[PDB]
Order: sequence, then structure tokens, then C-alpha cells
Amino acid sequence: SLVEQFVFEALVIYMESLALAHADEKSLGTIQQCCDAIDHLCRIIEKKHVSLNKAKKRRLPRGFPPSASLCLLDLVKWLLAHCGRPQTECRHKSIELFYKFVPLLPGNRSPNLWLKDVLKEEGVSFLINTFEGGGCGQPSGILAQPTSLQATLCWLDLLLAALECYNTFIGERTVGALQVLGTEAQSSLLKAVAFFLESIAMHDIIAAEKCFTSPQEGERYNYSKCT
Repeated sequence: SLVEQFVFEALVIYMESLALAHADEKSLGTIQQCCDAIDHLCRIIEKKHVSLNKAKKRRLPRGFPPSASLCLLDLVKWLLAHCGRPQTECRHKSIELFYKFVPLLPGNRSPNLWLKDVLKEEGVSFLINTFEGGGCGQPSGILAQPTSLQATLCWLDLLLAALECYNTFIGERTVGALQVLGTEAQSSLLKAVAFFLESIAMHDIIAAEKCFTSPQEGERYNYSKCT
């Protein structure tokens, strides 16, 4: 009864806990603890899902501020909207698990055609929902170059999350690269290429923003650049 009542809230709560752990310090092992926790969660819900497959009015989680009868598809589209997140490896685990949950839908597996049916409404919103990266979609990265080292790290790992999303999408072979390349006007990759022109392997110390070595402790900046 309680798992029918209280799981999806626990799922979302543990995923922002993991997001917070990514935000503060990814070196600590809390990531693996919550990862195995959500592993237990996904295993138990994939064992028993038909009750969750229907729309049963459950307690509203933190997400989905409108109230409705809780369904599996509800948190499906919830996690779909909750991609493109700065916590790039938290997001990576979330999207891998999501790609595993998509076939768990009763009448639908996860072929490319199902994603195309989903995408039929998302002619161009796909460029922002999955790619909030690139400078808040785009403009922040343009603004990032003039204007703050932590902000540069934020934009950098945002680009990392966006490109990881791209890698996951193309790796599943469920979507072509030309579906986003050329079809819809995206310049995040072009801005990244300009960033490699201006920053990668010569600007290892300065971001050319003129607003900011061990006194700066830019070593984690260097490691993020290498990443």
C-alpha cells in the first residue's frame, strides 16, 4: 500500500538530493549511495508497475505543481522535462535510467518511432528542453565570454551536460544527428567550437573575461577543461 502511495515522491526527492551532492562536491561517495538507492527503487517498480501504470491519485511530489491522478507516464514526462541539468552525471544516470524505463510502459517499448511520436509536438522545443545547456540554451554562453570564475565553471559544465545529452541521444540510435543538426537553428555547438578556438590549450589560466594558479586555485578549472 505505501509503495503504491509513497515512491514517486521519494524518487524525485532522492534525485534532487543527488543533484545537491553533485552541486556541492562530487568527490564524496554520497552519489553512489543514492545511486544504489534509486537502483533499488527502479528494480522494485519494474517488478510491480501495473498499479503504477494506471493513473492512481497519489501524493503530489515536489515536482508537477498541478495536482492530478499520479501515473507512470506522469513521472515519465517529468523526468523528460528534467533533463539538461547542470548536475551532469546525476543527469546522465537519470537519463540512462529513463531510457531503461521507457520500454516499461505497457503498450509502448522504446523504439525511435515512439520518440518520434513524442517529438511530433516538439518541432523546435526539443532544442531547449533537452538542450537548456549551451548558456541557458544559448545567450548566457555568449555573455559568458565577456563576463566570475565559478560562473565560467557553471557555463562550462552546462555545456558538458548538453553535449552528454547529445551523446546519449545519438548513442541510443533512437534519433539521428541531422534531426537536430540543420533542421533547427542551434549555435550552442558553434559557440563551443569558438570556445575551443579561444580557450582550449592556450587559455588554461585566463578565460579572457577580465573578471576572474593556486591563489586563484584554477586547478579544478583546468580539470573541468580537460573533462
